[PDB]
Amino acid sequence: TPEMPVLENRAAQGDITAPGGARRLTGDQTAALRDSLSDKPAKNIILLIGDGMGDSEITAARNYAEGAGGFFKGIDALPLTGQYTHYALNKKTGKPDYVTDSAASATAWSTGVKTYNGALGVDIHEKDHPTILEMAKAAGLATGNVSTAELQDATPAALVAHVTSRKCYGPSATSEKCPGNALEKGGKGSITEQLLNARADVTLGGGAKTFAETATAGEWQGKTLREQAQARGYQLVSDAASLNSVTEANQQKPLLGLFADGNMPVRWLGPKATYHGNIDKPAVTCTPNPQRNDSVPTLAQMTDKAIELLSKNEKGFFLQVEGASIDKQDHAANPCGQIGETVDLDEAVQRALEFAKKEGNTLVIVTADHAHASQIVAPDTKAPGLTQALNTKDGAVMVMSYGNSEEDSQEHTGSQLRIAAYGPHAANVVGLTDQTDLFYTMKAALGLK
Amino acid sequence: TPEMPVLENRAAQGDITAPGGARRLTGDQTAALRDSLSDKPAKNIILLIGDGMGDSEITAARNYAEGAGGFFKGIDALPLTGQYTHYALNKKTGKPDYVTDSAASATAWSTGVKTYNGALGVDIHEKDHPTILEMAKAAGLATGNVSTAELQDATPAALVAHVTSRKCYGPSATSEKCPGNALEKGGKGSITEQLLNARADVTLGGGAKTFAETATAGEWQGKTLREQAQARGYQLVSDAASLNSVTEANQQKPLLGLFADGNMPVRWLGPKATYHGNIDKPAVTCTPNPQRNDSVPTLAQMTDKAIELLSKNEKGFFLQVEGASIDKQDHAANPCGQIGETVDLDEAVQRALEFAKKEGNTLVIVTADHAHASQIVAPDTKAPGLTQALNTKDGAVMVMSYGNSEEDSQEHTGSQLRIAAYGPHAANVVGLTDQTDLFYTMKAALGLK
Ligand SMILES: [Zn+2]
Ligand SMILES: [Zn+2]
Ligand SMILES: [Zn+2]
Ligand SMILES: [Zn+2]
Ligand SMILES: [Zn+2]
Ligand SMILES: [Zn+2]
Repeated sequence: TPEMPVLENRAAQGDITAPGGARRLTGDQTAALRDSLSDKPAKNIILLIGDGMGDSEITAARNYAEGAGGFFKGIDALPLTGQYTHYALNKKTGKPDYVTDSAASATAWSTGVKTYNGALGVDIHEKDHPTILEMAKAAGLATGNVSTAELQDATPAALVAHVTSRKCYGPSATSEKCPGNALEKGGKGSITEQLLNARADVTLGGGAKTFAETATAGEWQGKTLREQAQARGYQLVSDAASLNSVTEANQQKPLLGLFADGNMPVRWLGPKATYHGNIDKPAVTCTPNPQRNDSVPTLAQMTDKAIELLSKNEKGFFLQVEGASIDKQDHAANPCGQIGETVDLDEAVQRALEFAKKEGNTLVIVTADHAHASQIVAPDTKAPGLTQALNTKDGAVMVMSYGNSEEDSQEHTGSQLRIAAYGPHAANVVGLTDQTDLFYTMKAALGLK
Repeated sequence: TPEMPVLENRAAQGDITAPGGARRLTGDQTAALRDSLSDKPAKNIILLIGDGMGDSEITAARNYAEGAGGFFKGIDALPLTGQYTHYALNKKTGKPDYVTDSAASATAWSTGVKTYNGALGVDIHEKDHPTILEMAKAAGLATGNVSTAELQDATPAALVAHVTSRKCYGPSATSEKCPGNALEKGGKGSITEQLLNARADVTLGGGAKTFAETATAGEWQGKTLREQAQARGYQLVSDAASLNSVTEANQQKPLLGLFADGNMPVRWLGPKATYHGNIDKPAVTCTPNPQRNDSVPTLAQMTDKAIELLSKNEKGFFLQVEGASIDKQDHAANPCGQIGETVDLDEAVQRALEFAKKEGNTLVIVTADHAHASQIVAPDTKAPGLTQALNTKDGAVMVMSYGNSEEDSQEHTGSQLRIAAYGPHAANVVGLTDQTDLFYTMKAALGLK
C-alpha cells in the first residue's frame, strides 16, 4: 500500500521531435505532491550519497545510459527535490571555504556542524561531536554503513570516527598525522580502530588493506586489526556468497564485509579523456569491467542485504549507502568510470525505494557531498582541458569536459546541487537548505533527543 | 492574508562555526509546503529568465554578494523547486543535441516543441508553432516582454517571432539569412518586423539599432522600422522619465521602450579572468558601472512598470522578464559582470514576488535557459583556462574558473538546472521535468485554448 507515491515514469512521453512529445508530465501534479507530504515519524532512514554527484554528473549519466528523454527509475524517481549548499570553513579564520572535501561535508550532514577540509567528526576547534550513527545506535536503532570505497575513506568514516585528519586510516598513519588521536598517546585511535569501537550492526565495503596493521597499544596490542575484529565478535565476510549466507547481524554478531583491499572495482571501463580528445579521437562506447565480479557484491546487492538484516530491528534503522567512485572517476577524468558508477548508484536507489514504498515509514534521501569537474559541452568544442566524445543510448554523440585542473586530479566545485527525498519528513529538503540542515532533518525524523 | 507563503529567511541561523549555526531551516516544513499547494487557476503568470543562470551562477553570485550563508530575497525565496532538462535536437537527424543555445531553449518553453539550435518559434521541419504570448493575446490577456538584451535577441524574440535562424534581426539579414522569412519573398518577415506585428502591450529592452532599418516590401515599404512603429500606434520611449510618464499600455496604445542601441549596460565591472589569474593577480572587488545611468531604467524598474500597466487588465496577463547579460558576461569570462547581472535579476524577482504575494492568483517562475561555463574552485587551483579570485561579502576569497573553450567565448553546458516557482500550479516544477513541460504548465495554469 504505497500511501506515498514515487514518480513512476518521467521519461519523455512520446516523439521528442513533435509537439508535446518531450513532455515528462502527463497532467497536473498538485494532488500527487499533497499526497507526498507527511509529518508522521520515520521508523527508518536510508541516506544515499553519490560522491561528487552534482546535477552535471546526473545529467551526463542519464544522457549516456538512458538517453536525453530518459529517466533514472531510482535517482529521478524521488518526488521532493531542492538544492543545498555544502561550503566548508577555514580552520584558522572560521570563514567560509567555498569548496569542500568529502570529510568536511560528511561531518556536516552527520553531526550538524560545519568544519574544515580534511576533518572527520570534529569541529574547527577539534572537538568531537556525536554522529547521526552514534546517536541512532544509542537510541536502540540498528545501524548500517555501506560504501564501494575503502571503509577508511572520508564518507563512510565520518559516521564512526573523530580524527583531525582523514588521512589517519590505521595505527601507522595516525601516529604520524594525528598524534592526538594515536592510541599509544592516549587518543581514541585511528579511523579503523574507532570504526571497530563504533560497532555498527552492518558495515560493508572496501579497505581490507588497513586491517592488516597491528594495534600499538590497548587490549589488542600487537595483534592485527583483522584479528581484533574477530576477537570482538564481528562476523567477517569477504565475498558475495559469504555475504548472502548471513542471516543475522546485531550488537552481539555485528557484520563486517571487506570485499577489496582498497576500493571496490568499477562497473565500466573506458579510456581517460585527453586534450582535444573529441576532435582527435573517435567516439567511445563504455564496456563492462571484467574484473567486476560474481564473487563481488554490487552496491545494489550490498544495499538489499543490509536492509534485510537491519529491518529485523523493531525499533527501526539508520542506513547510509555510498556510491563512492563517481567522484574518484571524475577526478580521473574517466567518463565511463564516472557514469558507470552513477548507473550503479541508481540500481541501489531503486532497491531502497521498493522497500520504502512497501514499508511506508521510511525516509529515503538521495544527494551528493559536493559538485565536481565534469561538464557536458558541444561536440565541436575546442577546450583547454581534457575531453572525450561518447556514443549515447540515443545514437548521438555527447562530449564531456574536465577543465579545472592542470594537475593530475580534476577538482571539486562549489555549486549548490540536488537533494531529493521520499517519505515522512521529505518536505525538509525542498527549497534552498544547507548540508547541516540534513542532520537536523534526520534527527527530528527519527525522533532523536 | 498571504495564503501563499514565500521563504522569508533561508540564511544561516547563527554562528556558522557552532553546532546548528549554519542551518537555513528553523523547523519542520511540512505544513508550509502543504500551504504552498494550490490547483486553482492562475490569473497572471510572471516568468523570470536568467540567461545562462545554472545552479553554479546562482551559488557564485550568492557567495559574492550575500555570503555563503546568505540568501537572495528574490531568487532563493520560491518555495517549490525542481530540476529541468533543456536539450535541443540535431536538425538533420531528430536526435538530441545535448547542449542548447538560447533560441532553441526559449522556443521549447514558448511553444512546447523541441527544436534545433538557432531556431525561433519553428520546429525541426521549419514549421511555425504558436507561442505562449500569441496565445494569451488571443484569449484577451495583457502581454509583456522585457529584457536587458537587444529585443531581437533570442530570448525575448522567441515569444513573437518565427524564423529559421536567430540571426535574422531585420530585413537586411533576413533577405540573406532567412530568405523564406523575408517579407519580399512572402515570409512573415524579420524578427523586428514580426515583433511589430505580434503587438504585445508592453515591450521594453534594448536593440534600438535594428529599428533604423527600412522595409524592403509591405505597407510600410521604404520607411524605417521605427517609423512603421510610431505609424502603427506604438508609444515609443527611450529613457526612464519617459518610461515613468506612461499611464497606460494596451492594444490601442502599445508600449515600446528602446533604452539602448545594442544590449543594455551591465551593472558591475571588473577585469576579465586570465590564465592563472587567481595565483598571479590580486583578489578582485567588483566596481559599480558609473556609466550605467540614472536615465536607464533597471530591470527591476522595467519590471515594476510592466506589472502596473498590465495589471490594469481584468482578464489577467502574461509577463516574461529576462536578466540577459548573465550569459553574456559568463561567455566573456567576466566574474563581476556575471555576478552583477544575477543580483540585478534578484531585485526584479523580488518585485514580482511582492506583487504575487499581494495579488494572490499569480504564478511566478524563476529559471534559466541552459547551463554555463563558470565554476567555483579552490583558491589555490592551477587551471588550464581562465580564473579569477574575488573578495566576497564574507571577507574571504572565492575563485571562479572558465575552462571549456580555447576560443574567445566560453561555452554553454548541458547540465540540468534549477527551476523554481510560487503560486497556483507551482507543484508542476517539482522533481524532474523538461523545458517543454513549462509551456504546458503555463498554458494550463492560465486556461489558454
Ligand atoms: Zn566527495
Ligand atoms: Zn566518498
Ligand atoms: Zn573528490
Ligand atoms: Zn542562453
Ligand atoms: Zn537571452
Ligand atoms: Zn549564451
